[PDB]
Amino acid sequence: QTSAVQQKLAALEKSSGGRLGVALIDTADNTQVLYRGDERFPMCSTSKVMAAAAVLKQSETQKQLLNQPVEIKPADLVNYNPIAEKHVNGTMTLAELSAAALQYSDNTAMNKLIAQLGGPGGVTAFARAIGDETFRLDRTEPTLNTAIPGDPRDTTTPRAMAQTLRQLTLGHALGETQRAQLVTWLKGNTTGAASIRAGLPTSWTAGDKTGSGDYGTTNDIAVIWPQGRAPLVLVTYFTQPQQNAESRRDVLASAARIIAEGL
Ligand SMILES: CCc1c(C)[nH]n(-c2nnn[nH]2)c1=O
Repeated sequence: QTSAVQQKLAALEKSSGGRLGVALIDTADNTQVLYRGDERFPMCSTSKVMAAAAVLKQSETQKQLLNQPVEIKPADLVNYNPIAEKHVNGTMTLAELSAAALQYSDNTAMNKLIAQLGGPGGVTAFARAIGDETFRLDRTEPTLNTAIPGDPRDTTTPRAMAQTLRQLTLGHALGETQRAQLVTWLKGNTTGAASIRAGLPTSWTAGDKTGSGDYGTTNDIAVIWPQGRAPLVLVTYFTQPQQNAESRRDVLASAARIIAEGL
């Protein structure tokens, strides 16, 4: 069946020029709203959540892991390094790298998290360990953002990512301390005000991780605490036919607004 919300999302998609994927989990009743929920989309920087979570999981059996230094060399810098560039020829801890990756979308920081996990496949292995059979990380930054239509590398589905984000932030995929840390990091994101959050009532609170890449790929994944409601998990993925297409964070805001008004 096609719901009123799905019909509205289809109209938004039609006017957008691109391809839109949405998955909502409302933890008030565990119900879901999906739009292209089982189609693959390039994750781009939203994959930073899985990498940070995997390191948090490792830290459950190593009390000092988040304080472990990682050398940052000039050669390690990639295309977007707002935090790591400050610490070149020195070190950053795994906690610092996690915060930089999540809250500033630092790509050097992401690469250090991936290396700590033994490469992209280590991130995928963690996904499988927490019940996500769909997620795949194949490459490091920046090439994981090529976002080529039809390319399965570095993709997931909206349904899978919403379920995983729920398990990580609200469920028991991580220990309590680690779950709280992940939520704290997400709630301190600096990059999200124009994306999902822009479509939500101001009274609501949220944590999120944005992503963007080639083909005008514009993504956001969020955990949301609505005023007077149980939390929501919302994934919005968007990608366009031309390699050099511009970002469309407004489309994600519009999708979130449709979802919010449909509650
Ligand atoms: C490397 C610069 C960059 C890309 C390609 N995407 N992205 C981003 N968008 N939303 N969150 N991170 C960025 O900050």
